[PDB]
Amino acid sequence: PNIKIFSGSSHQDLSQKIADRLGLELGKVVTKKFSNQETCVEIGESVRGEDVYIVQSGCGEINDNLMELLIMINACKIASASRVTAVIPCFPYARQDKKDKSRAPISAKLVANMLSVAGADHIITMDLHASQIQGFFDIPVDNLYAEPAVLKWIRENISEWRNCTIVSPDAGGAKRVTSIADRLNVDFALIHKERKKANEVDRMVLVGDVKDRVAILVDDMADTCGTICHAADKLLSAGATRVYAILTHGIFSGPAISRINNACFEAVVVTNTIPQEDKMKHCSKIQVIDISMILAEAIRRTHNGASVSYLFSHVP
Amino acid sequence: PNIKIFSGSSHQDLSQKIADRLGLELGKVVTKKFSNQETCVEIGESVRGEDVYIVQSGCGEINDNLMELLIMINACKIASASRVTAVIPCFPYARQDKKDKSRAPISAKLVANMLSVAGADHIITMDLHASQIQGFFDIPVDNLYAEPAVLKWIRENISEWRNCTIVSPDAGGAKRVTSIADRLNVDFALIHKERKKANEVDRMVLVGDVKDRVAILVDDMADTCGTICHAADKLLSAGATRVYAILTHGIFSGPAISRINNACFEAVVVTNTIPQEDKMKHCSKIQVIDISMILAEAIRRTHNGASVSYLFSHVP
Amino acid sequence: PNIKIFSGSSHQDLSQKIADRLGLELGKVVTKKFSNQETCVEIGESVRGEDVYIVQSGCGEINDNLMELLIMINACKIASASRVTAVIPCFPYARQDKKDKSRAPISAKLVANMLSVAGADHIITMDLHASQIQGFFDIPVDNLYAEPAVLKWIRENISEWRNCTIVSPDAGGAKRVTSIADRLNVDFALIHKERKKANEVDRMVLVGDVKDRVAILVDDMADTCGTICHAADKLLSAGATRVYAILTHGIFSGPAISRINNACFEAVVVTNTIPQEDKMKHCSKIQVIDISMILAEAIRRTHNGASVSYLFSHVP
Amino acid sequence: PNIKIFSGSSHQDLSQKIADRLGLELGKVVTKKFSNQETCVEIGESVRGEDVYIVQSGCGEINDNLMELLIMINACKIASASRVTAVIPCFPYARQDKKDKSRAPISAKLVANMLSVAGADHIITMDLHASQIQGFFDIPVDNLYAEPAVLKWIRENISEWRNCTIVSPDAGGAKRVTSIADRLNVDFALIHKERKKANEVDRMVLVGDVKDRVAILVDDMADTCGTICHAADKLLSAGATRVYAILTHGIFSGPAISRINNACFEAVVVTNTIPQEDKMKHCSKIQVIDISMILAEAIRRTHNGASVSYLFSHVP
Amino acid sequence: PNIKIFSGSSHQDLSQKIADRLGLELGKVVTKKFSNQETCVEIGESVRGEDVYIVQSGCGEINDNLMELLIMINACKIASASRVTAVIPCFPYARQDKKDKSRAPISAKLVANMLSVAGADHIITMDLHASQIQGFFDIPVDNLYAEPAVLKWIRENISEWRNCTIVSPDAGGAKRVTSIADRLNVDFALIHKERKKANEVDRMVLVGDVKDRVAILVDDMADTCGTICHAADKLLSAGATRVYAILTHGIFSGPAISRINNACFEAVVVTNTIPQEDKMKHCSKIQVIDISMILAEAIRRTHNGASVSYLFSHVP
Amino acid sequence: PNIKIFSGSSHQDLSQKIADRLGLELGKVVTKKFSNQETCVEIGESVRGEDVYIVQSGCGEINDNLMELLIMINACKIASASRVTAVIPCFPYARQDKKDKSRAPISAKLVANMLSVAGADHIITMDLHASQIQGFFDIPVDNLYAEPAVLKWIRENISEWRNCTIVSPDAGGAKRVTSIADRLNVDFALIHKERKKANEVDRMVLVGDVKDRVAILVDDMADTCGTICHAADKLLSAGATRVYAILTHGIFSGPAISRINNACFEAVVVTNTIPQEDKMKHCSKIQVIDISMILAEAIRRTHNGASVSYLFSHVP
Ligand SMILES: Nc1ncnc2c1ncn2[C@@H]1O[C@H](COP(=O)(O)OP(=O)(O)O)[C@@H](O)[C@H]1O
Ligand SMILES: Nc1ncnc2c1ncn2[C@@H]1O[C@H](COP(=O)(O)OP(=O)(O)O)[C@@H](O)[C@H]1O
Ligand SMILES: Nc1ncnc2c1ncn2[C@@H]1O[C@H](COP(=O)(O)OP(=O)(O)O)[C@@H](O)[C@H]1O
Ligand SMILES: Nc1ncnc2c1ncn2[C@@H]1O[C@H](COP(=O)(O)OP(=O)(O)O)[C@@H](O)[C@H]1O
Ligand SMILES: Nc1ncnc2c1ncn2[C@@H]1O[C@H](COP(=O)(O)OP(=O)(O)O)[C@@H](O)[C@H]1O
Ligand SMILES: [Mg+2]
Ligand SMILES: [Mg+2]
Ligand SMILES: [Mg+2]
Ligand SMILES: [Mg+2]
Ligand SMILES: [Mg+2]
Ligand SMILES: [Mg+2]
Ligand SMILES: [Mg+2]
Ligand SMILES: [Mg+2]
Ligand SMILES: [Mg+2]
Ligand SMILES: [Mg+2]
Ligand SMILES: [Mg+2]
Ligand SMILES: [Mg+2]
Repeated sequence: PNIKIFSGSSHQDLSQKIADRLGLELGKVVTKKFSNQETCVEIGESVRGEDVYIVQSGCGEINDNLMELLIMINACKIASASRVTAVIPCFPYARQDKKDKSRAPISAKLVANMLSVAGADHIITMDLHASQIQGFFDIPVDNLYAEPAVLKWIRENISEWRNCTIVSPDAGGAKRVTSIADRLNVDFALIHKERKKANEVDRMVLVGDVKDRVAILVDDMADTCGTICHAADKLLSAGATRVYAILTHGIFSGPAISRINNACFEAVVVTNTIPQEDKMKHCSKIQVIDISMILAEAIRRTHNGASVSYLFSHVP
Repeated sequence: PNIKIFSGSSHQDLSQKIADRLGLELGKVVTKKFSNQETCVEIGESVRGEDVYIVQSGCGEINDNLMELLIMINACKIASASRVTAVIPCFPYARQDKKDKSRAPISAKLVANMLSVAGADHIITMDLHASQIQGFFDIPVDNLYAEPAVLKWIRENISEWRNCTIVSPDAGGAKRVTSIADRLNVDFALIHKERKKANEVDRMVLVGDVKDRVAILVDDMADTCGTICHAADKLLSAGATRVYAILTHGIFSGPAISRINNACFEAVVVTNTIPQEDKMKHCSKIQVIDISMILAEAIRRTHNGASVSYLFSHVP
Repeated sequence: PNIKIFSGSSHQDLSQKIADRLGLELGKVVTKKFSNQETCVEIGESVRGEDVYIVQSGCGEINDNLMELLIMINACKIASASRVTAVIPCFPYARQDKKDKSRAPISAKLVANMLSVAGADHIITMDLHASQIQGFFDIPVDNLYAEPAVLKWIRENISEWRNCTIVSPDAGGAKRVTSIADRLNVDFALIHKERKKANEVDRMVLVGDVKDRVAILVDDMADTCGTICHAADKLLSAGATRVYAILTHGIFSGPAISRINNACFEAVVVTNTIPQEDKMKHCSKIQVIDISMILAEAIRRTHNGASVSYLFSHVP
Repeated sequence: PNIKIFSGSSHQDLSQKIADRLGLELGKVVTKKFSNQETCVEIGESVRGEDVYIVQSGCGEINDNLMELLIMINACKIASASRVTAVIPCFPYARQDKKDKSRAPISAKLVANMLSVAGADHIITMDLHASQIQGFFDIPVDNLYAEPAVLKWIRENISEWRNCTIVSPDAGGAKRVTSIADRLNVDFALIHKERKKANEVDRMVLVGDVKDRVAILVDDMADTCGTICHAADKLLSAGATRVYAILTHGIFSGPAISRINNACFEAVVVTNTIPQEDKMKHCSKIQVIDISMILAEAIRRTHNGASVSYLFSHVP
Repeated sequence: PNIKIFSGSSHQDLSQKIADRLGLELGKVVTKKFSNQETCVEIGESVRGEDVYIVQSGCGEINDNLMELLIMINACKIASASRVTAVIPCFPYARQDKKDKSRAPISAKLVANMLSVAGADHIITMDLHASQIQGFFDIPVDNLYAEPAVLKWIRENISEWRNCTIVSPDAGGAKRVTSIADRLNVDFALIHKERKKANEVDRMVLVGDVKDRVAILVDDMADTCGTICHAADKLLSAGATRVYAILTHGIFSGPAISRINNACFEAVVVTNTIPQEDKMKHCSKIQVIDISMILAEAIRRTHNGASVSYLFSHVP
Repeated sequence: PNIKIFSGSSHQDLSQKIADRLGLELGKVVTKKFSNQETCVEIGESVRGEDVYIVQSGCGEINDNLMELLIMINACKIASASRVTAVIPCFPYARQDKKDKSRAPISAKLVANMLSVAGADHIITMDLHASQIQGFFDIPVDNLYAEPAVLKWIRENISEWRNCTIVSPDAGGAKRVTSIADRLNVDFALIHKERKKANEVDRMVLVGDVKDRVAILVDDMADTCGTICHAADKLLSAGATRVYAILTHGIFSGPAISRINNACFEAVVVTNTIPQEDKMKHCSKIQVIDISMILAEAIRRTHNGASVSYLFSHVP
């Protein structure tokens, strides 16, 4: 079997980068819409007995892209592909990973079941919102970390990183922030927005010392940037000299760009798990860490039957 | 268990009509989008041990609506509903019902598998593009006919219906047209657009006599109205006095409204399996047959454990 | 893995032809009946890690043959075959492909489920009664066409084929007839037997002109030959000079042979998806198109991981 | 839900007896064959939300009957039956319950999988050839014993039963014979036909004393009656005064009737799990124990949610 | 259907409390070991059509208890129970909820799959180590919180609770601690043990102010009490006046009792999701919050088809 | 793919013997217990695309070992092993192979389902208590016989084996004893312990002649040795000169060692499907037949795609 890399409509630049790093051309696929807005998928080459990797991030037109991915997976399976792997850099519906409300769906589990029934044999993803999403499948799920790439960026772009403090913008980010602070041998802090019992002012509590130090906000994603912007205001109010925000998934939906442009961030750093070209044109603060080498190495090692553990300590 | 009727975002007027005919209020659901365009479903009441019917047509934002339906089905199942029925008046991806091309997906089968894995126990639909789609599920699938409603409209709105000829706009509609012509005891004709071997003019062949008679075009759907418009030009060129078009699914995507407005149709008749309010505002030729009573009777009989065979001979 | 071709009891001559065209000997199998008429299957060689193809048509003792096929598939799967493919030239129960009656089974779907649970990984079949039967499986299903072979026979055996008209014996055959007429660039006609509302005479309506022309009846199968015989009487009554019947599946059950012998057919042409040796001995009108090369090429390309699209335009 | 009893073509007299004992009429079903010998099943009434019991023994046209049963189960499931139970008095392919030969199928497991995929929720059967066949399903399987009925017949029809010896015709029947001998407080013996190493005379070894005593052969089934006839010759050669044969499944296929008529049996006693009317007309030695009351009580208790343990100690 | 409560060997006192609160006697079960240490389960009453709840905590002989639970679930399913619910107060293998190491199993997912294949229809559990474990099943999973009971204990047993600080013993507990601190309107702190890069001294970093205040350690479980004991030493070194530890799962395996007896805890508070009678006899610091009313109310509401949302705000 | 042999904690000496006979080192696995007695499995090497064989007998801590095996299978599957085979020399819960009691579980079927859901693709086992357990899986199950090894031991260690009688200790062993007696061309006898109707003395009935002959007791297993010890007393009381006991599974749980030491056995012969080192230290009568060559040959032939039928006639 040979590696066949197919791109959905979501992140074709990332698919191209992965294919170039693998020394391959992208597989021939036409991914369009019928007139009635139904997804049209036209695989333009044989995948018989091939090791098919379909790159599709959960971003942009989320349901459009997920349906595109499912249809492409099913087409490859029925076309007798040896193995179909869904390379999903940003897993859609990952934040709907539990039922903590009455009648609430576990949409991440539904997406996992849909991918399984479409015929996916393997999932490659980066920085799942909850790592337990790996357990939502009965197939192997590669949950790659952007943490080695983040540490590289911090050590190369922040002069006073050895005296910085890594700040969690919410309680759920504490593990990620503590891991990064341990790897950098720096202090960490946590910011919590307390629960909205009524319609008074949202107030943020900070635990840890950030006074007269550079604060680096690290989180898994910035959707509306309410979390990071509120954390940035709190950090400046607490005496932080400079505030950075580093995310792996830059969703930047809704008012995020205006929020960042009016915030105090020295830089907002995201990976290219989601296309950022449009976002960077309206926000100069955004910088992008390319993770295409990580995904390409993961795909290559999966095809060659080699461990991907190397990707959790080094940036290829 | 009690009937709980929940509406998706696709066709809420039809859901309201069904609920009124059942003497029920629609179940409390908030069906919106998160900022990143992920589907948000918030069922606002208990469905524990309830007989849940979710009405969602395949129309409008097709993938949005299908994801909404799947998430609502899964939420109801995890919320311990006694039974979850997907009422899908127009089945999405129904035209992708076979693999007659290399690497082509069977998207209808994928949609069926997705509905099954979401937890649907029963499907109620009207005039499947292919009746074999019933076989795409392992659960009961009700394929209701709009044919009794069509015959009623013909007998009440076309004065010379006894001398009319029912015309198939393509080869695939022949069974539907022959059934309607048999029930009306009238002649039938078939129109075929021959295959596009090169870039010459599309030419249509008509088999059957339509000269100096009213021609009624009957088809399962009109998406772009290319089929019915080309058939209408052919029918007028063949000497038909007046031309009607009767569909059960009025999709009317893309250039359909301009095509119909510039066509020669006496009337374009569709059911309300798809919302038509917007379409009727720009095309006076469109008339709507309400099928909400058929769907409501089907839901009521399904809940009561009664046969729906009555719906195939009478309009309630 | 190597190709292993195993024959059921249904069509062993076709299995032999396929094996010869593949340059192989048929796999050693004893397919008999126990005393109590239970199917006895004794695979006489190892199939470990082999690519097993089991040839069994739906014909003759239908349930006997289907049980034989299921038992052989399961034996091969438990015997650790790398892949088990059911080569079913005529799919049994294919006409029971929908539920258009109360309490009616979808027997084609049940057969598909039985084949899936027996362990079939791939289905190769010719001219499914409904192409949507491909969607009854979750495994790849090859629906080969006899159409290229039919066109070859028409062009080589009917002198006036360029002025002929291809006739559908019922409404359901319209797509097949229009496709053949398009490929031959000839006229087409359709014959419909209207529905039996009471016990009066069956009357047939013909749409299209067949007067003073050769009429070629093309259908997917002739079971009792009531359809083709009634169509032939109608065609002669309408002024057809000569009438041919071309089918892909010659079932010829019940009174079919006497019907054909007393009909006006110039020739009844069938493929050898079903054994015809016995039928030809009692009806001189029957001629057979060998499709063993099509099936052998399909098996060879499936084993080699090559597209079978070539089989839809050429006869190997 | 109400009990609906449907009969297949195999044993309709037993179905009638069960229905009468349940105070019910048999459900309306037409079970015939299409012209091409495909099974035709036409359920003539609604089974929506009903507790459906389908009676079909593995006998006669075995594959015909099993396909009939599977099609009826699937039709009832798709017709929205509350529960479908297969009442299979003699389980087909039960003797193919293991793989003790190369490439041998486990046909009993395949039949179980086929019943499961057809949609059976419950199996009721009598005296499985191997009780482990219960483990071939993931649904409850009732393995009823004819042993209480056998003991009743022995105590009422054999005057010297207290001095009799119960004889196993092969090694596999030892458990059944020891159980019966324990319940009767009588001696037991075992007869073994040693393995056929070459083409010499089949010789039988008897362990136990049968001299000058009545010998009762007890086995689960008599297919060709080779086992019981050879055992009977051995028992007479060993000095048995009279020889009885008691089976629960009288298959009597092939040469069994001539074998019994030429044997020395005082009586051959079978249950009516298989129809015996034809067999009794050609062999006066055959007597029938009616087990319809056992099956009817099992069905009634299954419907009422009551234990069937009472059936293992008493004959209702 | 009626509620049937069955106890495994793990926590029979809790099962008794649940049954008493439900006004029921525990179902008759013998749960012992065969001589070869295989689990022996003997359900002593009919569960036909019953709503069966099996109470079995993951504690004590973990694999013994889990096998007991699986065997009891399967026995109830095969015994035709209407519904089988596994009441697992402490979910076993819950800490193995992801693959963050090469070749690491997701044992929680395996346990979920085993429960699903045993036939569980519903899971009721308290304070899952990861709430995403709900997504490891395709059945409803009730993840009850001990948080209302913890808050009650704090408000009734700690006089200076309004000036206390709730302390997370690790980064993963941050969400739980922030939720509790929000509900109490008190400060929170977090303690992190940094990663063991080499064999130097384990050092703990504290973020937040605990000086001259009562510190309440809140975590989901205390297995070896290394986390809470190290956190307690850090808290005293940081100037905390008194230190409490509140857990929901008191596992107290290995050296935990000696660790607590030599620690500085004012009280170690656990729920009775795990039996604590033996632990309290050797450690006077341990106090137990009874959660049997929460579990009993959850079971009762599940049986009655009522929401369990009330249990997340009130202690019944 | 390469053979990877992994050992569980149950029988590591047998795993070592298998690996040596295969010319391999055992795969690196740490199989320990967490503090709370949960099974900890740490596979120490890549199994990507490997043919993994996990050796784990059902013995010792039965539930511990079975959970270990399931966790290791699941870890290998998620670690992308090409194929995972469970080598289970003594199948746990094999004696719970049917439901012959009210509410009784079929624990063997549950174990099979658990192995299937863990991801096992193949099972290799020796002398299943019931061969129908092969039918409890949908994957190939190799049921190897120790019979060739037993016959070798008898012919090499019992001087008067040609005049011996092979004795079944119960009715269920009759097939095994008759097969062995046929292969040795010797007499056989059967011993039955009649059913315990009340609390009187257990009495044993012997059928067959053992007077003044060596008696060889052959059974599938000796758990408590009650069966073989009672049979030995009966055989001596019946005039047997010497009594041997040959088993394939020596469980020797509970009072078995004291029973054997106080019995009259010339030798108790078992295979090493279960570790016997501890048992032999307290009972000099126990001798061990090494079957590691049989298991190693089975694994090697499974990997090489060769028949294992040779193992049923010869000891490698
Ligand atoms: N150091 C690590 N940190 C986090 N996750 C890891 C780590 N090592 C492995 N994983 C997880 O395990 C998966 C597979 O691990 P890998 O080392 O590539 O080999 P294997 O597939 O045999 O376990 C990765 O995709 C990742 O999800
Ligand atoms: N006359 C008919 N024409 C077409 N389809 C039919 C007809 N009668 C029944 N069906 C199909 O069968 C389904 C169920 O049939 P119904 O008569 O309601 O009872 P049952 O569910 O017991 O079969 C319908 O939803 C429809 O798909
Ligand atoms: N005494 C028995 N001997 C043999 N099989 C039995 C016996 N009792 C029960 N069974 C088996 O168990 C099945 C169901 O048992 P039953 O006592 O009716 O209640 P439950 O279904 O709750 O176990 C029966 O159909 C039969 O297969
Ligand atoms: N306030 C809440 N906090 C956390 N989990 C909750 C909450 N409300 C509901 N849940 C979760 O949802 C499950 C079921 O919710 P419930 O309100 O009882 O009704 P429903 O089952 O219809 O959703 C609970 O068992 C729990 O896991
Ligand atoms: N002589 C035999 N006696 C008993 N069981 C056998 C015998 N031959 C084969 N089997 C069974 O069949 C299985 C596989 O058989 P084998 O001859 O190795 O080839 P195949 O897997 O192709 O059937 C064995 O593992 C065993 O369970
Ligand atoms: Mg979250
Ligand atoms: Mg967050
Ligand atoms: Mg179509
Ligand atoms: Mg069309
Ligand atoms: Mg048809
Ligand atoms: Mg036809
Ligand atoms: Mg047998
Ligand atoms: Mg026998
Ligand atoms: Mg954790
Ligand atoms: Mg922790
Ligand atoms: Mg047994
Ligand atoms: Mg025994």
